[PDB]
Amino acid sequence: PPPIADEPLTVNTGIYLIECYSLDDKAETFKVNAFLSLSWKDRRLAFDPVRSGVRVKTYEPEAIWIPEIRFVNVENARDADVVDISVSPDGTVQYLERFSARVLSPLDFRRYPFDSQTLHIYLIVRSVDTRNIVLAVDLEKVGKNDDVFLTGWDIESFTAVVKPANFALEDRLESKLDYQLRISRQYFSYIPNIILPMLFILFISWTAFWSTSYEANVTLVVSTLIAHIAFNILVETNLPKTPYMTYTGAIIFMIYLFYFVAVIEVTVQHYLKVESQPARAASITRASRIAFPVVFLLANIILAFLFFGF
Amino acid sequence: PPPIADEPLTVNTGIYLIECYSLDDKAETFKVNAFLSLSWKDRRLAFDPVRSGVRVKTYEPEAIWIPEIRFVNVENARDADVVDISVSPDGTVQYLERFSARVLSPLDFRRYPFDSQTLHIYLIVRSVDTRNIVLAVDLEKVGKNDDVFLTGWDIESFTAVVKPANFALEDRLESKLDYQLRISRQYFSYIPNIILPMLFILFISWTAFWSTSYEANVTLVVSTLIAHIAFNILVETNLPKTPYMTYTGAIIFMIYLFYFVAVIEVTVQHYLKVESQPARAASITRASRIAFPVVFLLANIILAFLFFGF
Amino acid sequence: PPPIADEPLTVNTGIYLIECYSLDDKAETFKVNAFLSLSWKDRRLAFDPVRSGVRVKTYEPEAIWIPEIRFVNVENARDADVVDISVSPDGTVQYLERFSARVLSPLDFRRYPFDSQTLHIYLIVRSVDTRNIVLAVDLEKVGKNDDVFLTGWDIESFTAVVKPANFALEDRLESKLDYQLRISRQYFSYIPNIILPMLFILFISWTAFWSTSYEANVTLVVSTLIAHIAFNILVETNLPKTPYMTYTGAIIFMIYLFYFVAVIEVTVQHYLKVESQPARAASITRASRIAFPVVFLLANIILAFLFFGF
Amino acid sequence: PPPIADEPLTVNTGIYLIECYSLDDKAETFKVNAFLSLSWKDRRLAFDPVRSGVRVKTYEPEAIWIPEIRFVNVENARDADVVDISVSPDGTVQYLERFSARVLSPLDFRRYPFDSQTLHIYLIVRSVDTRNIVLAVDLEKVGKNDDVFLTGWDIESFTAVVKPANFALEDRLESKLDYQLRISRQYFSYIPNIILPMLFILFISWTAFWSTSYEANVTLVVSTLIAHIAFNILVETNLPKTPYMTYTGAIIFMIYLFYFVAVIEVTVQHYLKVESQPARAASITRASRIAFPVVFLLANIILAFLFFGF
Amino acid sequence: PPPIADEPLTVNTGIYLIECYSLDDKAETFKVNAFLSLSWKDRRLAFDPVRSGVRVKTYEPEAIWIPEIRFVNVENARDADVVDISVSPDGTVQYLERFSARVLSPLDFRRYPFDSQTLHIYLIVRSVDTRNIVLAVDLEKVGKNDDVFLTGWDIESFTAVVKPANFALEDRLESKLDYQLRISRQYFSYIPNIILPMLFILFISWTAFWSTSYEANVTLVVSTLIAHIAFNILVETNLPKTPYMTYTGAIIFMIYLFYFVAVIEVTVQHYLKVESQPARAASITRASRIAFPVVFLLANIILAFLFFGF
Ligand SMILES: [Sb+3]
Repeated sequence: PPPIADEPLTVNTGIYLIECYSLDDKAETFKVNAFLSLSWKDRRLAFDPVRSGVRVKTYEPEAIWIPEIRFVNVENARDADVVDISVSPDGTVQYLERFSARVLSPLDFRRYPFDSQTLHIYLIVRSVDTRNIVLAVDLEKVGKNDDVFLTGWDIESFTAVVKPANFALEDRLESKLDYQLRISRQYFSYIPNIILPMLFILFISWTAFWSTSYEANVTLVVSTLIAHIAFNILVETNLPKTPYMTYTGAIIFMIYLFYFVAVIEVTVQHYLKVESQPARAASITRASRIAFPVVFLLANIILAFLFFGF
Repeated sequence: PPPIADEPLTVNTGIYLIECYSLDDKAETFKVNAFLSLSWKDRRLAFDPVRSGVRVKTYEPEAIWIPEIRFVNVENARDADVVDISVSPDGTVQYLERFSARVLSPLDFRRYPFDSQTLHIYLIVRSVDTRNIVLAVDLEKVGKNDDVFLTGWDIESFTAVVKPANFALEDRLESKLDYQLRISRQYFSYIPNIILPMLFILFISWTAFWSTSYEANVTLVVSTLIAHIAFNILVETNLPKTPYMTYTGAIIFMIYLFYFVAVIEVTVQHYLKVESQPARAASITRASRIAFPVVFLLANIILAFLFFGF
Repeated sequence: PPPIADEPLTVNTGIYLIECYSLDDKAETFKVNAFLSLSWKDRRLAFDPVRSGVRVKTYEPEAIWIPEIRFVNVENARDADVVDISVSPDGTVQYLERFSARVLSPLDFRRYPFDSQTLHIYLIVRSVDTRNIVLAVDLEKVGKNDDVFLTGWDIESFTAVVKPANFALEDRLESKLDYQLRISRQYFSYIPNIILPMLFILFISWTAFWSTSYEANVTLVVSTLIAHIAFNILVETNLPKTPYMTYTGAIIFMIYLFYFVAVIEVTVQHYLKVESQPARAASITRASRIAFPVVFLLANIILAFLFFGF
Repeated sequence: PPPIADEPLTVNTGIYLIECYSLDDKAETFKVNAFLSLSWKDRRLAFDPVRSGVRVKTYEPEAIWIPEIRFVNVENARDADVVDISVSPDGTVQYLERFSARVLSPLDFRRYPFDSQTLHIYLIVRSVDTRNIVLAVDLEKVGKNDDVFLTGWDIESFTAVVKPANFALEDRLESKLDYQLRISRQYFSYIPNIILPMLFILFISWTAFWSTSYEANVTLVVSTLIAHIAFNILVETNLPKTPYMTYTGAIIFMIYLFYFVAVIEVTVQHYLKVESQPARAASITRASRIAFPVVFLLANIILAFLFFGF
Repeated sequence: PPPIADEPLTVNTGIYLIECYSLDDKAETFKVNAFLSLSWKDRRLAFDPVRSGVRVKTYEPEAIWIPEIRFVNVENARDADVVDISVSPDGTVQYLERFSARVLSPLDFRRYPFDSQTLHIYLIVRSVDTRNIVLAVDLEKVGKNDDVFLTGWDIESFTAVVKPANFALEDRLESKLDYQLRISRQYFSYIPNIILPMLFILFISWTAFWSTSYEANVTLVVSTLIAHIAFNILVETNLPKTPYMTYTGAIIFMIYLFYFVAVIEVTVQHYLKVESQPARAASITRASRIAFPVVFLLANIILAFLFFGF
């Protein structure tokens, strides 16, 4: 039983993030618990302040006509309990609920460990025989406590796109709003545990330049390459199957190379030292002690810049 | 209280994918949230446009007779909320819901990392004392936003099989429809992280051809073989127990061999170099430096072609 | 309000497997979705065909008296929706529901990778002041689509034990039926990934017979034993704590030995080659090159036969 | 509307285990499905046998006053369906339900792989204005089929503590009962898979006593120590964070030591064999070939006895 | 229908922990099952003791007006069943429920294995046209059995913040309370399994100071470094992505270094022993046998103190 308007009835929206959590990078989802504030002139139940009762009359959802506000990008039926329904005299209804639903916002891992994200909550609403436009009321949209959590992410700002997008979806215009959660990752735990340790092995790898023992130069370059995989695997796991290239997926791959050519070298510092030509061998090995680290620091300044600087 | 027809009452269906996600390869399932659009002539509640009310009359599900449309291949009771029920004058009912259920579609890992899939949604409907045929209305079946997600898969097309299949299931014909979601995997993250790294170790493995040290030739071929298993395990994990052979399950197995005979060789470059016959040894070892890589690139072109080319 | 019989009211049962899946070996459970067909003479609501209405009258569950059919071996309250209730003239009721419940059938891993299983569904029913016998109607018991899934198992036959077992449970006879799902495992993925690779290492292990280097004979027999554990671990994991012996638990254990005595040998090919008695050492080592593989192929023919052949 | 007694109304309880399963060692819980039998004199609905109806009158739960019997140690609301309610003439009510709830009983891993447990089910009941004492009726308490499962545990006996404990909990005495499930673990799968394999490596470890190669003595003692961890990890995983010491946690830790001092020795059989004093070295190494295995079998008889013998 | 007060109606709260469990460090949540006790003067249903019925009148929730007490930091709708509602004469209502909900309290891993935590439960309550203040009644707040579990944590005290915090949230003051659960971890299983074993390898690592074999000095320092990662990985897994530094994340990282410079040394005890200057080499190697262990015990006393002592 919808409110007999004379034009498209506006519905005023607003989300108050109460909790944020379980941002699942693999899954590309996160869970939010928050307030949903709605309002509208249903002149149909205006009510003679003085003439009866009091300032504002409290209804149960069965009584009033209420607008169906479905969240767009959610796994399941949004799981909300109702808090208060308070109809003003002029027929103005005041609705508040407290949902908890896991949202399906996408993320851009193009800078992986050093990436900033922009999450989305949605809210369409289909029309019947009056048109429905939704729109935000910014006093119930300052939704974000001073407690918003979201483990391992710094949260930058909860804001929203004022102008809705109105579709025509199956011979009935709907109206969709865009609630925006900006977050930067707390890269860091990534250095002491991945970036650094992954670098350290790479160096030890090429300790085997100042060495002439093939036995201990493979027991060297090779023993480390193994352990690199154990990082490539560690990382490739807590991350999804991107169709593009990660930053750390780059430097983690660019690494693979400086092990191959490391191995190349020790390998040939030998079919060139057993070929009685240690003239050369100890010339090459002497060289790699510079070639490698430089082209690395060079290729990192090349790579690094290729991702952030552009 | 079903609609007194004069023949098999047609029910018009239609799914609008709103969300796609959590495609579980191990499980052979995926979760979808989407619109379900139904319609039918229940001439029984036709209604004198002019004579009363308005263009179309809105009912609650309790009032009207509504067709039971169960999804066939679903783990649990499909989890749907109703959106709108709008009966036209001629007795034509307009139904719309927004379900979220995890579907059990099978997948063919015969090309694993480079595989395209065709997912299914179903919708039977049992007859009572009128027969029920279901069928698709293609304006509520363009179901797929420009946001359909499905992480790590490119989505090719959401379409459907117009002609239903009508069974006789327990002395009551049912009618089943076939909704088709075509997807190709975003192979790629598979290279920098599996294909390539898995190749690199194989090479270093057989660096130990240009070597005469047994100590460092096993510390070589063997140290890498280990690391191969650590890939075979990595891969065998995020994949199910196929009764057939995978592509990467092939090349990952074909790999096992070039390590065995690598080991064979270094092993015999020794009971043949200690047997004072380095004549031969340094003949064999010299050979494997070609035999191996070739028979590999050969067996890959043989294998690769055996899977894609046929 | 139960049907006033003159003797034990028979209830006619019948299950139509619609879906099978998530057979959990560790858990010893599996999930099934399927039809449950019941029937009984409640002469109490017979109904004058001609005199009123039609052929058969449709009731809702609240109206009729319906027999409580609880599934015996289930984790939780069986999760079923009702499909149709159709009372015949003579007072014969026709009931059909579509449950989805996870069953707790035990399995016998005595042949692990090569094992056939017999799963169970149950259905007791307690008596009140008439006795209740249950029994199967085999036209609603041909329950098994041509789609029954059950990943990684071949399904042999869904059948049922006609003669129920009638208990006396707490001063009230109940009646239990036995629905049987026979399945064989798709052993196979077990070879290319476990059986074979697990064998291959065992062989390389004892390459160190044709070797005199202790350094590379331990770097040999030992480096493989490690990798065996990595299989014993892989397998012991996707399997439960049996109080008896598995097949593969056998050959996986029998394996442990041929590494110990392998190690024994290389170990003594040395305190016997450094003791200037290479007379003996190169006699023993020469021997093991036969002793081992034979006693293995022998102990496998012994073991294998001890499990399947008996 | 509770029964107007003249003293504390006794309620007669009784549990019939139908199923047992998913005993979760990490979680310290297990799931049970079983019958719950209750009874009491509600003289208030006594009923003139001859004067009307029959022997016993069947009620629905809404009609009668029924005692709230909550299970004490359960994760969630016990999940039960009702089976039969049968009021005797003298006002004696006969109640039966069939719940399935996961119980939170603690376990004592002090003898881990060889441990016997005693599980608990509870049943309090709060008083109102008559006091409620609960108590067991041992004919509905022989609850345990000849099918009770509980994978990987032998089940010894389902019994119960006749005398309830009556509390005063918040100005209202409650009454709690103690249902006891005694189980012994099927240790065994623990030997062929853990105990034994974990021993075998320890031996090979100290094959490196009959060796003089440091290269192959570390490639020895060390290669095995790794593999021990892989057991310590395997075990530490399918087990909780005990504040006390396990048996196998002991012997698994006592093991760590015989590797350290093994390493200590090989290590010093060298800074003592390169120090031209092979006099000593080959005296120590000669010794450890007895010292170790003995002090182990000794420290095991010491340890083993310290756990079971006391 | 809320109670016509003359000022802000106080609601008296109180939680009785019945169960605690599944504290998820990664997730930063834990599950609790407990009593929730509420009360308030609804003078509106005062009731003439003598004049009718008895001492106190029992209602069902539909009858009375009951305050909506939502838990603040919870994943989902708190899952509670009602136990008793008992209105006193003066209009004083007595409410009791038994909820089971998983709470989202944060944790501070800054001392990881040796850390004490303070968990939170919340309970807001929104006002309508009377204001609502909540507040604790400490006789239903002694909530904690002598059975509170919480595996692997010692539980210190369940207490609560008497003075609520009253917000203005969306033109309606709410009132929030703070229930505090203090727990210390049972560090320990962390030693025999992590701390110790992680140390032991580090030592063996630098056995390779009393060695001159490069072959067995890399087969030494390197073989252990690998095994360290296998701890860094073990630990990094059962812990979340902190934006700060852990204790064990420190010492686990500080460890990485003493392997690098260990490797540095053995590496240079060689390009300095092959450079015919064993003068120096056996001077350095001689040194590291003190430098290392000291700077470690020093850097641990430095580190350890940097975390606990400050
Ligand atoms: Sb190794």
